[PDB]
Order: sequence, then C-alpha cells, then structure tokens
Amino acid sequence: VRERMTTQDVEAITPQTLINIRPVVAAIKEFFGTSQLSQFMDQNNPLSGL
DNA sequence: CGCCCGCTTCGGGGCAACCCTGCCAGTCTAATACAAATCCGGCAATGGAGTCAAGACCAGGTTCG
Repeated sequence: VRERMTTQDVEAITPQTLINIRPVVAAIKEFFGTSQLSQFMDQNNPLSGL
C-alpha cells in the first residue's frame, strides 16, 4: 500500500485501487496448507480426534 | 624512560541411534517496429521401393500303352 499510495496520482486512487488482498489470502493459504501446526486431522476413532 | 609474554575473554565451527512414513513452494507503466530465424503446408523434382501377373524350366514323383 505505501509503495502504491505515494507513487500513484492523488484524487484518482480509491481503496479498491490501493489494496492488494493477494498477500493476505496467500498468507492464510500458506498457513493452512503447509505449516507444522495445521495438521492433517488424525481420526480413526472419535477419541483420537478429540 | 617506554614496551611486549600468559591468562583471559570471545568468536566460532562440528556433532548429537537405527528401521518406516510422507510425496508438487511467487509478482508491476507497457508496449511498438523490425529483422532475421524458423516453422510449416503444399506441388513437384523425382526415384527407388514394393507389388502383380505372366511366364521359362527342370525334373520328379505320378499316370498311361
């Protein structure tokens, strides 16, 4: 945003223009997939799930 | 008078069980203009490769006077 806000022209930008949500959605997806904490949920009885 | 030999402190790299069991990671002026390379799609130089059909012939078991 601060790389974009200074560079582009004033009285033409809008919050849709300044905001790139792609790092946010990529960050959540790379947490949920591919982290050592978001585990494949082990269930072969209810107790192992619990 | 000024000047360097042992602690001493600090950096700084190496290593710390063996089988299984997994399975694929990213973004910001945007375009023209052109020349050469190269692909590629299609007739025509063939030209050689394959193919049919007839035939030449020996002779070798097989048929006849």
